[PDB]
Parts: sequence; C-alpha cells; structure tokens
Amino acid sequence: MRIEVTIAKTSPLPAGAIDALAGELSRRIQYAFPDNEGHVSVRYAAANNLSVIGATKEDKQRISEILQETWESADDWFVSE
Repeated sequence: MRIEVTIAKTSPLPAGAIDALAGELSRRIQYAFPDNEGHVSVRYAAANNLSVIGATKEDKQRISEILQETWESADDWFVSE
C-alpha cells in the first residue's frame, strides 16, 4: 500500500515539522498494518489532498482516523529544537 499526503503551501510548518509528521505517520501506519508495507510521503502542493493507492475503503477510513488522532495529539509526539 502507498500513502501520499499533500499540504497546502499557504500553511507553512516549521523547518522540521514536515519530516516529523512523515515519521510519526509512518510509525502509526506500520503498527496498524503489520502485514502490508506502508510508504508515507509528505510534500507541499497547491492544495491539501490525501491519496491512498492499493487499499480498501475500511482501511482508508481507519487511516483517516489515525491521521485525525495523531494530528490531535501533536503536543505529545511532536518535539521542536
């Protein structure tokens, strides 16, 4: 399964957050999907978009939920220099 996340450039994150986000998301994906290789990429695009290839609708809802939860727990897993 391949997971791609795009963030609108109109919303800049500190010079370290994107890499941190991609790392946190990947760990979450691996825990949720032990039997399937998950690859997560994060890049700036004209618009915010989430694309999932090689997954089922239920997997995709769970992933959206995971993204929601990780995103909501940002103060705990995100560290800034």
